[PDB]
Amino acid sequence: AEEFPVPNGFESAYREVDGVKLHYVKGGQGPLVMLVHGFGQTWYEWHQLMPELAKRFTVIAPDLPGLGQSEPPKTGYSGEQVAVYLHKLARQFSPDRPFDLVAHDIGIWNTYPMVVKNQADIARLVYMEAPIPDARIYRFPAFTAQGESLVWHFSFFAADDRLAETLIAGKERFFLEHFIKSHASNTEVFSERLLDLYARSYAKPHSLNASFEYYRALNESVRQNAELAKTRLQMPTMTLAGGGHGGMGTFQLEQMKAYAEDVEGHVLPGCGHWLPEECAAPMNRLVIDFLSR
Amino acid sequence: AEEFPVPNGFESAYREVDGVKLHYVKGGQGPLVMLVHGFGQTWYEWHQLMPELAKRFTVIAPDLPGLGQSEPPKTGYSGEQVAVYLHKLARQFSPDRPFDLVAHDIGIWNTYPMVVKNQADIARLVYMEAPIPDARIYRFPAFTAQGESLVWHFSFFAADDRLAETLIAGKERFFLEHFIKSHASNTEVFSERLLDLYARSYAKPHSLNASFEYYRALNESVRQNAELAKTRLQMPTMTLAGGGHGGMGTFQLEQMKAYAEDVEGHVLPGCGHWLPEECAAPMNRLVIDFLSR
Repeated sequence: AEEFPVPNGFESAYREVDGVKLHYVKGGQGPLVMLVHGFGQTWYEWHQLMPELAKRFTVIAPDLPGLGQSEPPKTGYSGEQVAVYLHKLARQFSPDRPFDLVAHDIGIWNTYPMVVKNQADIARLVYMEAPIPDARIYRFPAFTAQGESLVWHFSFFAADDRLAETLIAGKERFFLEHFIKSHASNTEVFSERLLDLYARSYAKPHSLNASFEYYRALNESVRQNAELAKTRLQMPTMTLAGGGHGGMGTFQLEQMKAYAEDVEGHVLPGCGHWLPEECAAPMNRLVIDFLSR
Repeated sequence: AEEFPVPNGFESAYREVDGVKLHYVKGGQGPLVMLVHGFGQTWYEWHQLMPELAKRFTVIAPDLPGLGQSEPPKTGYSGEQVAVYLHKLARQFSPDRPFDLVAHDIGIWNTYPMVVKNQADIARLVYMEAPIPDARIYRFPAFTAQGESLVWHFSFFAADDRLAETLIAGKERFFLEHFIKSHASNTEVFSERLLDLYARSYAKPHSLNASFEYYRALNESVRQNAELAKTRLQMPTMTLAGGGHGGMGTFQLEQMKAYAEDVEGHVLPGCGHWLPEECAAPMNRLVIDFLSR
């Protein structure tokens, strides 16, 4: 059973890592690039980019622990804990050469620690559409002159009493459509068909709970990153952000400058949070070109 | 028929104001004091203060339009629109003399415009536990290093797609309990009985919707108040705020200083957002004394 259609010439498989069964989709030949998805989605967000990359690279796109078809983590949901699973997974496929990394949203939270702790293992890096967990996240507004703010859901998801699961259980499809479209500029790409696919996956009770545990570990991740960030990233880095409704805008690059010696940033106009889907052509081009250097 | 028990010597009644049937509880004799409740509650939050106040004043406690047993507004939920109903209701009972006003939470939003526009009508003013809608509300954080922030619900409630109603329907009691306790220092004062009563009231479909329409109009209220605030308040004013978990702290007085010429403030240590219930005795004393001098 596959929750999402595997692109032609790719394989859907599993790898046990530190006692946790991770799902991934793999294809292509050459140096390894790992694509890491974010909240509300799965490996599938990369399905348009993967075939193009596979012409030049071995491409792997894992489901985050607890999400998609991956088992929940056995340690915890903090960035440093989850990063161990992903680092080891990647190294199974690339034990003797560095690999490339592309991450979106909370995929960033869950990879940053393994990047900074294993810089030699990372050839090139692309981060898009999410803050690295640090003190900056405490400066985002709860509410804006336009209406709901970008990250009020941080509090909603982090709240005690399993507030989010209790309210959202049984209404996953409704909530995800609102969440996704409210963070989008090009909302039309989110057909009812596509939303059905994503909603069915995160409606798995352990997946719905896992989703929110990432936010419940967010403050811990911030504390972890305060130590780790004492060493800057040395490898070539690119940031992408949407310049349209729901996007991070200039924040993405500006924060990254504090973390990386070598960074170039792009803000994509008319695109919100969901770059791979809202703005596939320019995003795919930017990523392929950067990794192909 | 009554959603809440009426105190001895008070009457539950209704008055039509601009085609809208308002519910209120009234008792006592002497000059008028109007007490205006806020979100999650009804006239009943004042039930302990009312009998004491009724020794010196005529006391009226209306249900906000759409909430408790009051009909929804026929105009709209913005502060300036709602305030008309409350102003006219007060005038029905105090036509020939200024009246006092005490407001809590969104009761502030729904009274400020009529206060600033009809100052000759307001003898003394007491505001507690909520910002007057202005640009300051855009500074509150979406998330904190301790978990959920104070006002992330501004975005949750203001969201379209009837996000709040859809998620909370069928879980009204569960949500209200979490919301109250997340903004409380003293949770023990909220018995299952009391929570039952409040949950039953705001769970009425038109009341659940009404609750959130106040927030969907919040930005409009801010825009309205930016014009109204060009005229400073001249009547004697007192602010109260909780100094404990869930409270507004020093913000209440500091904001009010920008609005009122003659203001004194108190922060109550060990008290959260729900002053009339969490800290009934000291709040009652402070209000009664302020209004009695």
